[PDB]
Amino acid sequence: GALESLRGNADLAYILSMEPCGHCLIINNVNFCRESGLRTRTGSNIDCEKLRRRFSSLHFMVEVKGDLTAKKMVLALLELARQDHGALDCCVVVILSHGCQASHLQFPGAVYGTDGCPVSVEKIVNIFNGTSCPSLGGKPKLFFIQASLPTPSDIFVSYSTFPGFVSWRDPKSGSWYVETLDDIFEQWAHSEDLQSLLLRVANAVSVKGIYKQMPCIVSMLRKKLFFKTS
Amino acid sequence: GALESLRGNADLAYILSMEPCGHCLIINNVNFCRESGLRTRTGSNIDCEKLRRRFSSLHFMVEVKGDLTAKKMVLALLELARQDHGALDCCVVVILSHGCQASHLQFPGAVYGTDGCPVSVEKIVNIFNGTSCPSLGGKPKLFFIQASGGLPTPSDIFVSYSTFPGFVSWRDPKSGSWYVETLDDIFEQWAHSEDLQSLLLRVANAVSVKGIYKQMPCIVSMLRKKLFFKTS
Repeated sequence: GALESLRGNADLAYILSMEPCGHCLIINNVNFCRESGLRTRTGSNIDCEKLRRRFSSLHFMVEVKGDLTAKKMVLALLELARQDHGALDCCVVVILSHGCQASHLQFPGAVYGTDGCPVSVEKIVNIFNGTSCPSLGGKPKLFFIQASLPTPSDIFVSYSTFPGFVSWRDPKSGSWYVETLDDIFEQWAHSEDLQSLLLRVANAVSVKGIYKQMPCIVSMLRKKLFFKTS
Repeated sequence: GALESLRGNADLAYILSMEPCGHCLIINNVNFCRESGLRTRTGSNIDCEKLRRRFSSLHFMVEVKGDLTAKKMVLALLELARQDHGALDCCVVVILSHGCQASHLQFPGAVYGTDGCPVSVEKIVNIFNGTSCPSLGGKPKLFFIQASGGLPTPSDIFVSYSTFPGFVSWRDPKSGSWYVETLDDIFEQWAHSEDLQSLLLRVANAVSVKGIYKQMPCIVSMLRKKLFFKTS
């Protein structure tokens, strides 16, 4: 009875009642220009599709964008924020690309464009601020990253691993993070909230191989997020 | 019981068997040099006292060090990391003082020393890394910062950076921090049955509802499990 009385408590949980839930934008970068020096990302496509599928399961509108340049990425993001989220309860943004640690004020890390030009996670998040995007005002804004005064609110960012470090793959079973995220979400998204799920993910992904991969979270959420399912 | 299971699941929750739970250092900068320009964080003595009884009640060997310089803070910290938390289950660091925002590579944030010189959160978190302190390896390492004004793989680190101005009594800048007061109350009511992350969400919501043209505590986590504090 408690679980149903919490999930329904609007002061402790973000009520995800609309159908569909919101937009989910997956940006998939695999092929990098020669000058950058970034190795082709084998398997990123199997990951992409797992996620596309998963968030669809979770009732989102998923659009994928493959191989985009720094300038095109920021253009998709501005486009997304430019939308009318009025009738939506949430918004998701996934970025499957190469990355690194970047100097920041609020949100760490940067992600590479197919052109090798970086984009700060921080710049990505803010594109979704209340001024530029009042439709998502007050609503949870999630950010999933598989890499290497408009006060920011309800911003959630998960990192395949603390920026600067290594994310371990396996072109066939998929990268640990995306695979584990898909699995755990499959298992529990119906009875468990976003932060609990990411705990299982982090813990799970933490027991593989020599080098330990360590999924991150940088949150400014006010309530627990329970994904809609079926 | 669902919660009962949750609490006792070693895979889903950092089990706290020992007693005490660990060390807790609260640095409390109240009086800053005049050149700093930074005002006297009065009322902070009330905040600090509330927090030391809170973490005390949470089973920690709390130690309070007030008015430290950027260097003495780094020293006070360096010390805590030289200890052998080996038999302990978790470590806590609370920092009350003025803070300044600055671009950084690893972690965001910085707190002001009594001298007026900044100490980046990056450096604070790093001081407790696996190497410099294996004693706390794999164990939960908590950092609560309340600062108005704003290959050692990182693991089991948790940083709560609040910058919520606002007193317990708005008419009196010396009544204490509304954030602290609010967090403390939240702990008094749910610690006995809600994990760290859940407690702080309650707090986050209370803050957002309290003020609007104000930010909200930013959390950064590398925890692998839930943390149910010891409460007797």
